[PDB]
Amino acid sequence: SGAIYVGNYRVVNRHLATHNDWANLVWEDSSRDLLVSSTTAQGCDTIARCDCQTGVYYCSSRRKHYPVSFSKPSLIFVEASEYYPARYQSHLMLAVGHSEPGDCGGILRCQHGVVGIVSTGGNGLVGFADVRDLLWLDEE
Ligand SMILES: CNC(=O)c1cnc(C)s1
Ligand SMILES: [Zn+2]
Repeated sequence: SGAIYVGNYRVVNRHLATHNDWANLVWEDSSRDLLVSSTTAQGCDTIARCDCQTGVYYCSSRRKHYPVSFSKPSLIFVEASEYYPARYQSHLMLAVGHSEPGDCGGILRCQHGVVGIVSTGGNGLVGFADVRDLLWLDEE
């Protein structure tokens, strides 16, 4: 589990979105495994705007932050997990690292701020849904 809290927005894995998230929907994309909802209090995270390929991600299934190199966002075939089938997912970044289903929501961060959240994994590759293209998260 986990979210990004940027201004009055809440960024979560679409598959982990709550009823309240869907009842306060700003934007959602199944292909990206992303859903954004409204908040009342302002959030403490800042979004990276950058093409960084190095950063650090939180891995709840290890209680550890790991430094990783990661691929630029792209359309990758993801095998089946507990929450999705063997399908394709867009705006995905992969690193070599440990990931389990409950690690989804863990932040990936670079020197510029939050890059993305754990979304996919399999055979020692953790996948992150990118948010750095969501400029609209910075305004209104
Ligand atoms: C977010 N990571 C995962 O849910 C997975 C890692 N390995 C799998 C077979 S599913
Ligand atoms: Zn960066």
